[PDB]
This record gives sequence, structure tokens and C-alpha cells, in this order.
Amino acid sequence: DLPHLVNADGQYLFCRYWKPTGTPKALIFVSHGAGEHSGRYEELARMLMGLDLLVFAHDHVGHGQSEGERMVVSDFHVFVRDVLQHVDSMQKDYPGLPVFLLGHSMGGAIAILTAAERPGHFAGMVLISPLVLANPESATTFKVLAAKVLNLVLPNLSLGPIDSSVLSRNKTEVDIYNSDPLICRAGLKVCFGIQLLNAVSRVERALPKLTVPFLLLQGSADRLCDSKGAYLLMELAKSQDKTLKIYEGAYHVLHKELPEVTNSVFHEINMWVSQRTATA
Amino acid sequence: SPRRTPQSIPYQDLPHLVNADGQYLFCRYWKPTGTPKALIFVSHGAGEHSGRYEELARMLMGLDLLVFAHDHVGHGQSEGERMVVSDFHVFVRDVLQHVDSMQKDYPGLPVFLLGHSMGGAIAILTAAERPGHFAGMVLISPLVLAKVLAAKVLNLVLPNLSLGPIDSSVLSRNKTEVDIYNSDPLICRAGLKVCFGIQLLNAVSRVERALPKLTVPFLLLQGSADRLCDSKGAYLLMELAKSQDKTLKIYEGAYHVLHKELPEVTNSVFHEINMWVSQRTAT
Ligand SMILES: *C(=O)N1C[C@@H]2[C@H](C1)[C@@H]2c1ccn(-c2ccc(F)cc2)n1
Ligand SMILES: *C(=O)N1C[C@@H]2[C@H](C1)[C@H]2c1ccn(-c2ccc(F)cc2)n1
Repeated sequence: DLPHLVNADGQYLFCRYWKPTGTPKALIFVSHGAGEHSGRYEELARMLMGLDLLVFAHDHVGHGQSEGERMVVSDFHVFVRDVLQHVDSMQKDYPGLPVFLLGHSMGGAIAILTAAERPGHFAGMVLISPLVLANPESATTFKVLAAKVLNLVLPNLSLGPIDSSVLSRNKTEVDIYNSDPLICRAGLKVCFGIQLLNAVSRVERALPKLTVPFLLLQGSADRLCDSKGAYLLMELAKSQDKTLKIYEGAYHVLHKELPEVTNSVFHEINMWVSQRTATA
Repeated sequence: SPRRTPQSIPYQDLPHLVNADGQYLFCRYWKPTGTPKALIFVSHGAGEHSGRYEELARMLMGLDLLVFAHDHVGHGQSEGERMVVSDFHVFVRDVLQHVDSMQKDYPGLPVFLLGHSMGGAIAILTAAERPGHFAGMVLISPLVLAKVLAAKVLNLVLPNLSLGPIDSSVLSRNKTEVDIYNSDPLICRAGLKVCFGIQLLNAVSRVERALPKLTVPFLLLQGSADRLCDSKGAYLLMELAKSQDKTLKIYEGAYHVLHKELPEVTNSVFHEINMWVSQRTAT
């Protein structure tokens, strides 16, 4: 019924496309964060489509309108494999077009790992508060063994839900988040918590070989992805073209923050992609 | 006899200004053909002078900005004992004097600051002294991160006490630019004097205290392999400044003088400044 793709595990992934009227100048894959879905990138995608980019996305397995037990994954690499499947199909239909990646939170870790798996393949990456660092209190050998032990008996045990007020200072956007039926607001399950720790460990190992151009957007008051991880990404990535923008006092969901922040975010992505699309 | 530059040119033959201490500062102007859209002050680094910003200034003048500069006291064609200053604030006071004179002649125009190394610390302190006054600041490897006090009282018995001259190869990976640096007679290549090193430590301490009140928009350009201004200081400036509009660009493997680095770096530096100032000049 709906636009979709069938992944290597035989699971249906819901697909979304924002095709410009004329010939596309470039392709851009949108990778959403944990618990959310591709429908939340409607405004960003419309802005990008207005630059003559063909925007495409899928809801990651266990998210939005895609199949899978909610916010569970056999191995974090499944997300990367599925992005590469979708990118490869699009590129076959649009040969020679440059391909960009845009990712938020966990979607940002997926984008990093996707570009690290295919060096020199992506024209650029836009990262909005990417998941790159674990809280040191949750990554100790003791806490990892405790989580692994707990995983054996109660893999679906919830770590408790977050206070949705840490997502954005924009109260209306918090209320939109809280009433979207496609968002999973249930607490992080132990088994998925371990997969996010695998994602952070894999990101850290990938940075010395990451050469893709990137734009990194980060809020200074983000309680989910600490701003210190954005500074470490700027320092450790080997990319020759890297830009960081810090939004003072902003929370996690920068593209759904206070209008002053959101307008700047859209403008900065517009300018950065536009400058690297003319280059093609 | 008429007052002359340290290189014996009468100041009456050159654009100049006289600072609050009665010292002549050599001035430089790059005025666009038509009506200027904005003003931009260029603040040079320690040991160098305003003549090294010729190319950057021509690019900015091409955006219809009126570019202006002076050689800091004790530098280039200005007066004063070489690379010595009574207090670091003298540099800030003199920038404000020049900015205030230009603004009187061009009322209502937005004013930007562009600074490299010590010139960047001057730009930060200048904007911190006048909140909401400057439209923006472009910083190229600014000086933000650091018992020579014994040597300060030992600079009463040994005034010329210096730290070793730096290895010019550390400034840029571009060998031609290193050779240009080494043969410019207006550059002071002598090692950093202890009394001046203390003033640079005062600058860094004052920059740290100014950051919680710094709100000016800024663009920060920094090389990852800079041995003079460690890249760590650029990350700390991004974190501690209260500015709502702040952008950092890191040049992987680049040295200190980014605007005179390898062509791939220099071309990006010029382009990024062009785009950043242009977007804030349209306003
Ligand atoms: C920029 O204008 N610079 C002047 C030359 C290079 C950077 C060096 C410099 C600036 C500040 N300091 C300094 C030295 C020691 C110390 F403990 C603090 C500051 N050196
Ligand atoms: C992005 O999609 N992210 C950002 C980061 C995980 C997914 C989210 C995060 C950080 C900390 N926690 C968390 C969840 C539940 C809990 F009880 C305590 C911390 N989720």
C-alpha cells in the first residue's frame, strides 16, 4: 500500500520521497533519531527540495511506519545496512548525482557509520546533535556487565522514560512530540540501550578514518547528547571540510527549537548544502 | 623636525593617527568605489603589521566594505619600542579610537572586526568593552589560551630578556609564505620579550573573564596543527562565549597563519569570510 523497501531481513521499511519538479542537482538521505520517524522532517525536506535536491528517507526498523518490535534491533549495524540499501537503489536510478546524508541524534551516529563504511562516496553530511558520546556513568565495565546480565533475563526492561521537556525549549514542539502516535515515548529498553552503547563505541573507532565533509549543529544545553561530544567530533574527525555551529542555551531537537534557533538551523543547512551542490 | 616612522618616513607623508599617549600610528585604508555597506577594522598579530592584510582587505573591499587598519603601537610603521606595550589595554583603546573616528565619518554603518592571533584577543576585548556595538567579528587563530613575574622584576636588571625566536616553518605549511615572512623588513622576528609575554598573559586572562559577557556574532577559523595558539583554545571560545551566532571551522593539519597557508586552506578561508560577512552585511 505505502511506499516501502524490503530490507535484508525481509522486513518492510516505510519510505518517504520529496522529489523536486525539475532535474535533481543532488540526492540527500534523511536519518531520523531514536524513537521518532521520517514524518518529522517534512519542513526540512521541503526546504531541501526547494534547492532542487531529491530528499529521501525511511523509518528505521522498529520505528514509525516500518516493521519490527518498537525500538529494538538485533545489532545497530542493521540501521547502517538498511541506509546503504536505500542509498544504493536511489543511486542506480540517478547515476552521477552527489549524495548527502542528514542525521539527528541516533540518525547522526548512523550517518557517521554509513560514511565511514564507504570512504570518499558521500559528498557531505549534516549532523544535528549526533549521538557520539555515552555518559561515562553508564559506560563503565561494571555498568556494561550489569546491563548484559539484566539483558539475559529482562531484555525488554525499560530504563524509564525521559522528561520530554529536555527535547526543546519550544513548548509547542514538546506538545507535538508528546501527541504524535508514530513516536515511541516508552523508556529505552535494556537491549536497545546496549545497541546505542555499541553505536557510540563504533563511532569513536570510525572518526580517524572519517573524511566526509560535514556540518555539525549542536545546542549548548543538550541533556541527551552532551555538547562535549560535538567538540570531540570536530577534533578527532579527519575531514578537511568541517564546520561547527553552537546554539547557546538550545536543547536537543534544534530543527524544532525556538523560532530564532530553528530559522538559523534551516538557513545554515540551506547555505551549506547549496554551496556544495553548485560544486557538482 | 617632523615626526618619522621607525623606517624614517615622515608621518606627514602617510595616513596616520595620534593615540592617547601622543604616539603616531600608521594607518591603512581600502575604500570601495561606491557607497560602503559596512566598515571593517583589521587587527594584526604580534610582530607583524597591517600591510600583510592586503589580499584579505581587497577581497572585503570587493564586497563594498570600507576596510581600515593601523599598525599596533610598537609594530610595523607605528611608533614605540618594538613589541613592547605599557599595558595590553593600550591596543584596545587605540582600536576604539580609530573605530570612533571612522564611525563619525560614516554614521549608521555597521562595523565589523577581523583579528589574527594577538589581533584576535584585541578584537574580543574591543567587542566586550562595547556590548551590542559591533555587527560581528572574524577571528583567525585568536590568542585565547596560554612564574615569569620573577623575570619581570629581573627585566628591571635585564630589560631585553626574551624567549627564543620561533621557527618560521611553524607559521605556515606554505614555504613561499614562510620566505615572504622572513624577508619582510616591517615584521619583528626577534623573540618575544618577557615584559611583552606578561602583557600577552594579561590578554589571555582578560579574554577568559570577558567571554561570559561576549555576545557579538563571530566566525572562528582555526588550524588543528597550530603550535602558537592551540586548537583547544578555539573549542573553549565556542563553549564559553555567550554569542547566539557563533561558527567554528577547523582546518585539519593547518598551521597558524591560515590566511597565508596552503592554497586549498587559504582559498577556503577567503571564501568563508566572504560568505559570513556578506550574509551579515545584507541584513
Ligand atoms: C599571535 O600574535 N601570536 C604571537 C606569537 C604566537 C601567537 C606567540 C604568542 C602569543 C602569546 N604567547 C604566549 C607565550 C607564553 C605564554 F605562557 C602565554 C602566551 N606567545
Ligand atoms: C538520539 O536519538 N538519542 C540521543 C540519546 C539517546 C538516543 C538519548 C538518551 C540519552 C540518555 N538517555 C536516557 C534514556 C533513558 C534513561 F532512563 C536515561 C537516559 N537517552
